[PDB]
Amino acid sequence: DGIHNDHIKFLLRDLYDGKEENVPVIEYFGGRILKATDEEPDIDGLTASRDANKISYRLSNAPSANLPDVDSFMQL
Repeated sequence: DGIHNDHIKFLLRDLYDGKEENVPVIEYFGGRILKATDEEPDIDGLTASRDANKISYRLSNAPSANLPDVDSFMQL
């Protein structure tokens, strides 16, 4: 603990001005996010739509074989 806190304190004083307010905050400390400058779904077989009520994701019903990841699909 001590060795972690001397680090946050070292780190605060060094890049935050002692200002605890200058420290970003998140919901839960997990993975990082890849911020999109686009934010537009350029994916095959997938169509994307949205109101302020509902975001619609529909995968193609084409017999043909093309679809996004199981990974990409769970990012979105």
